[PDB]
Amino acid sequence: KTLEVWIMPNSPQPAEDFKALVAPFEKAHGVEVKVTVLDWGVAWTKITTAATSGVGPDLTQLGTTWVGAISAMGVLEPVDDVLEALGGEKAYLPAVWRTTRLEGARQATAVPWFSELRAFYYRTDALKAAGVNPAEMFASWQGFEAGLARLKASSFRDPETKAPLAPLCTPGRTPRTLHNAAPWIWGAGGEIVRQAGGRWQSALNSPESLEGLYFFLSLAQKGYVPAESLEKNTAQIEADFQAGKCAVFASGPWMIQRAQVPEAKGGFAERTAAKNLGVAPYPAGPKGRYTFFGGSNLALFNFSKNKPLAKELLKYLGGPEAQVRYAQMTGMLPALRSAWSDPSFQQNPLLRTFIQAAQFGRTYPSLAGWGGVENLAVQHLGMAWDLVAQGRLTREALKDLMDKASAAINQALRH
Ligand SMILES: OC[C@@H]1O[C@@H](O[C@H]2[C@@H](O)[C@H](O)[C@@H](O[C@H]3[C@H](O)[C@@H](O)[C@@H](O)O[C@@H]3CO)O[C@@H]2CO)[C@H](O)[C@@H](O)[C@H]1O
Ligand SMILES: [Cl-]
Ligand SMILES: [Cl-]
Ligand SMILES: [Cl-]
Ligand code: NA
Repeated sequence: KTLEVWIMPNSPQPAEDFKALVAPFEKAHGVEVKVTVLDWGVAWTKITTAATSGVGPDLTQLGTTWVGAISAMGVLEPVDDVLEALGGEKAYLPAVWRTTRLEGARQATAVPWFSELRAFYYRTDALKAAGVNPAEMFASWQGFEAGLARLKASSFRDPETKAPLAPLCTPGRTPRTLHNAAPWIWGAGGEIVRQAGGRWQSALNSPESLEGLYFFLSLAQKGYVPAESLEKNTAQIEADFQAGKCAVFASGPWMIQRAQVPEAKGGFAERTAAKNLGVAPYPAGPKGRYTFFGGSNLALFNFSKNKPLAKELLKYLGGPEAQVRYAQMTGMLPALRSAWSDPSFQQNPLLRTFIQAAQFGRTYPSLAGWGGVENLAVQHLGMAWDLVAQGRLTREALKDLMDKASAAINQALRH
C-alpha cells in the first residue's frame, strides 16, 4: 500500500528528513510514503495543475496563504475529523486555525503542519563594531534608520571576505510574495486588502500603505541597500548574508537551524555569520508592531484513492510527536500550540526571539482570489523596485503604481 506526498524544501535534505519523519508510520501501518520535493518557485503551478487535471499526490504541502484559493476550486477532502482528533479549535493559535479553511467555508480543507514568522538576523560583531545597540535599532522605524546609517559609516570589515558589509540586504528582482513588504505596510497602519460591506478591496493605495511602502523602498534609495542586491532574489540574498556581505536581513526561523548545520550538509555553520548571529523583531511602525506570520498546512485531494490512510498520516503529522520532531528537523515552529512549550524551542535564545515576536504576528485573509492578489501586487511592486534601482521612486510614482495594482486587484476580487 502506497501514499504520495508533495512537500517544499523545508529542511536541508527535504526528502531524507521527511522520510525519517514518516518511518515509524510506515512501520506501524505497513505502507510506503513516496515524497516528491517541489521548489517554492514551481509549487503553486504544480498544485493548481494537479487540482484542475485530477492528477497528483494523495497529500500536498500548501502554504497557509494558498489554502483559500485551492479549497475554493473544490478539490480538497474535508478534514474536520482530523482536526477534532488533534484537539479542535482550542489546540491552535486562532491565526493558525483560520488557515484550515477558505474564509466563510463550512468544512476545513487543511491540517496545520508548521508555522513560520519573520524577524531580522543581524551580525552581532558588525553591530558592535558600528556602535549599534540592537535594542535601539529594532525598537522603531527611527531607530532602524539611525542604525542603518551607523552600519553604513562603520569601518568594520568581515574577517573572511576582507570587505565591508552592506547595512541591509533585501531582494529587488523576483518578488514572488509581499512577505518582505507587509510589515512596513502594516506598521504604518496600512493593509493589502480591506473588507467593507461584503466586498474585499485593495488598500495598497491607502495613504498608510503608501507611507510604509515608501519608507521601506527608500531605505535602498538612501544607500542602505547596495545596487547589487536589487538585481537578486530571496535565495541569493540568503547566500549573501551567509557569505558575510550584509549586517542585517529579514528571514524566518529556519536560518537558525541552517546556522547549526555544516556547509557539507546544506547549512553555513563554518561561516562568520553563523558564529556572530543575532535575531531582533521588526521595529514598531508609527501605528504598531507587525510581522508576517505564515507556515504550511497539509491537504488531501478528493480524487485520492487512499483517503482513510491519508487521514491517518495527517493525524500523525499534525500530532505532538511529529510536530516537535519536524520543527526540529526544519527549524520552523510547530503548528500545534501545545508543542511550542517543548523545552527544545524555549531554550534556543534566537528561537525564543521568534516566539516572542509571534505576539505581533499578522496573517493574510484566507481568500479564494489570494493567489492573483499577491501575484498582481508583486508584479507592480517589482516596477517600484526598478524605480528605486534608478533612484527615481517618488511618493507620486509609487502612488501611480499602487493605484494600478489596486484597479487590477479590485477587478480580480469582483470575480
Ligand atoms: O507564498 C507561499 C507562502 O510561503 C511560505 O514561505 C516559504 C517560502 O515562500 C520561502 O521561499 C521558503 O523558502 C526557504 C526554505 O523554506 C528554506 O529551507 C531555505 O531553502 O530557504 C528558502 C529560501 O529562503 O520559506 C518559507 C517558509 O516555508 C509561507 O510560510 C506561507 O505562508 C506560504 O503561504
Ligand atoms: Cl533530499
Ligand atoms: Cl518569501
Ligand atoms: Cl492585509
Ligand atoms: Na519572496
